[PDB]
Amino acid sequence: TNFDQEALLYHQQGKPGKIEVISSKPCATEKDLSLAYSPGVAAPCKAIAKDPAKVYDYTAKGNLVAVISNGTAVLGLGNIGPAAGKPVMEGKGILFKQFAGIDVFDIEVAATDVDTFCNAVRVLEPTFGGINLEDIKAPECFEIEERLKKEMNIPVFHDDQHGTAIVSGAALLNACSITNRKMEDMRIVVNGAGASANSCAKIFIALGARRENIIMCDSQGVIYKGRTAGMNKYKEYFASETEARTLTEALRGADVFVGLSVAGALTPEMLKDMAKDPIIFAMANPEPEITPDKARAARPDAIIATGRSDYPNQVNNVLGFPSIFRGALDTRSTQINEEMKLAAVHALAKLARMDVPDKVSATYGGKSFKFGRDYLIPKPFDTRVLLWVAPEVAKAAMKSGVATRAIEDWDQYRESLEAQQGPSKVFIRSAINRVHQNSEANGGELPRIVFPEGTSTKVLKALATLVEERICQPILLGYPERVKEKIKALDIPLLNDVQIVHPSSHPKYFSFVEKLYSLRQRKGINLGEAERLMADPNYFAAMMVNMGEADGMVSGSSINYADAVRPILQTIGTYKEGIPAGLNFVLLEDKFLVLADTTVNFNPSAEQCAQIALQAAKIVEYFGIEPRVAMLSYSNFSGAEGTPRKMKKAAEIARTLRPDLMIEGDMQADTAVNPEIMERLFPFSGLKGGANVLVFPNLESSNIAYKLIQQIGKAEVIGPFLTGVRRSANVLQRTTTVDGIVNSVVFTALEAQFIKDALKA
Ligand SMILES: NC(=O)c1ccc[n+]([C@@H]2O[C@H](COP(=O)([O-])OP(=O)(O)OC[C@H]3O[C@@H](n4cnc5c(N)ncnc54)[C@H](OP(=O)(O)O)[C@@H]3O)[C@@H](O)[C@H]2O)c1
Repeated sequence: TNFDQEALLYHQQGKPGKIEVISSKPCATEKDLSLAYSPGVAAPCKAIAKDPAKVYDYTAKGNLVAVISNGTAVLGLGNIGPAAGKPVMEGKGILFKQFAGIDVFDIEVAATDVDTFCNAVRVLEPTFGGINLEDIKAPECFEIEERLKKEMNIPVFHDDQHGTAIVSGAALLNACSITNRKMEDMRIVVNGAGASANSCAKIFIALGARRENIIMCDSQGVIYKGRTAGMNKYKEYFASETEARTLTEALRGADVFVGLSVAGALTPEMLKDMAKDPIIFAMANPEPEITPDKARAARPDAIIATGRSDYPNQVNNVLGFPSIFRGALDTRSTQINEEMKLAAVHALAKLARMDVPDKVSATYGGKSFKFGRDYLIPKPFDTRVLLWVAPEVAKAAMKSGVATRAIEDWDQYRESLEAQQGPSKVFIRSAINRVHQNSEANGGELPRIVFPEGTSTKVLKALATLVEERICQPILLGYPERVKEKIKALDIPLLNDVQIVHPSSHPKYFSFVEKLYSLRQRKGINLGEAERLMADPNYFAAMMVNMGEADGMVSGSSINYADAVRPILQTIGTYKEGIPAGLNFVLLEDKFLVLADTTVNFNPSAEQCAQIALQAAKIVEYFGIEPRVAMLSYSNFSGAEGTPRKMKKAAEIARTLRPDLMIEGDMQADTAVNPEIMERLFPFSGLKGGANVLVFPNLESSNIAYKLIQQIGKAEVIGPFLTGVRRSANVLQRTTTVDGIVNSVVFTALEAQFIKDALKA
């Protein structure tokens, strides 16, 4: 088919291969090269000589894992040599980085001999922090893995050996917990004994099971002690003394069936002879041992957990090894013992026993997952796997004593793992922590945020994420029966105690109408119009925030920006001199930039531009950053008629209002953001160090710039966030994702807290 040709093109387009080695530190200036190389490179080397433990602090040893192979068990191809298995190694390293943020040096060793292979790997100690054996044929894999573990003083893990056992072991706990099948009376049969099967039997035994109920099969029927030594000695370790010697006979009364063999190894005769709840594992990749559709045609009580991406409960190795190595490497452990492997088994099992956010669903075609029978293990592309399995593996290293580094703060450890998702995740987590610390000084009082669109799916999905973070107390607006129907349909268990208010049925509804009428009676609104407006949730939510029934509101997900801002501007107002304005955060690796005004004012005047700068400067001061404001123009300090004169005057007005801030203009965009340009060309400017607040002359420039930065610049931009309003209120867009709604609610909660304490003082 075209898939194989497309794969060849994927490995040949542009740069051949799939990996690239780049520098993580500045290496452009001569000073940069002198720091990275001689004579600056000698200083880190001296420290490692005195203290060998510093090799984990000055080099990339703490994040480097070697995927070493000899190419004798490359997938289903078999023994194709080490060079032919190179693309598999490169793909394995990609999975390591994409799911655990681990740098990988893939190694192919042209030595099929066990003794030669072990000596070559053993001398590679001072390079890598861990070794990942992969695609090594039996029985050579067992002997290589054992000696390497004893000799090498760094974690050694054969993914083909233990990786599948951990994922299947986690599924077994989830499968039995929904069938009342206590492991003490739990019969296990593994068909196709080999590299993975031996570890699977050992893993199950460590999971409260006994070898007496475990029987292993082979191509020559069912093996047992009566067989004349079978093959090798590894499979003889778990061999039982059961008289049965046929897969048909041995599967009678078998609680589970682990199909780690070739395709077409199941018959309906033993499919209807296992138990009241049989658990089967169709692990063969080229073709499943038993198709789930065929199994469903048989006894429906058969729990099926295959190993293919086209069916539920896929057993994927990518769930086990990235998080396990991340936990071992972060704790600087010296081994990957059974204690840590069991921790990953438990962590994966508990993770499936949890709610599935829309991020997992949207990744897999927008499906639904619950802890039932079609979802027994976390999905391979689930982001939370690293956030849950890795800390569990890290803890097991501490309790087993292998770990040589201490993780005292565990909340910081998860947010360090979460920080791998980008600067936007870091920025929002910092804002979430600020909300928590603001609430902690307020006595644990979370802000109340009302949503006029409780029927909206994106708002409801975002609220599922927001309640777990303890950011706010959400209030939904609408018919309680109509929104609870959608809450149940979308299956959020956390959104069950959430308060739902119908505007017309509220006890304070008629008091709200009188307040709206008194505010708008000489602005074209009569009593009949006020009653009709107050029935609209957007107007009702604005009056709850204005009166005090809520601290903030988030709307605009189902209407245009202009139609959603209007109730906020009419019910709530602006402050003494405030002006409504949209605000965007441009999140860079080192700093962040504030852009205003991006959504409201078409052509602000000099007085309005100065007010916009002051509002944006206060938002920057929320985070403890010193605001440095630049009025943007197409010219550099000219004051010519039009925009340059307006922006020059805007800076003068703003400096008068807040004389303790760095406000300057008019400049160009590159002059504002580059400190080197400012010092070289305009040393007279009062703005030093670069601007972090950017004020635009009109809406065309501000809107186009932040949308071009988001698209072309590939920088993280979050917003827009409404500013200049008397109370906390934010307006979404129809195109906002649930992640953008989460950021908007976090900003609304942050602004509500600041408005609350400012009003308190
Ligand atoms: N996705 C996963 O998590 C995962 C993990 C492991 C394996 N698998 C799949 O499961 C299969 C087996 O694993 P493997 O790669 O280790 O296999 P393998 O050893 O390469 O070959 C299967 C072995 O099982 C035995 N066997 C062959 N046909 C059999 C049959 N009809 N009934 C019973 N035993 C039979 C043979 O043992 P003798 O050599 O003693 O005759 C053979 O060596 C492969 O298809 C593999 O891709 C999937």
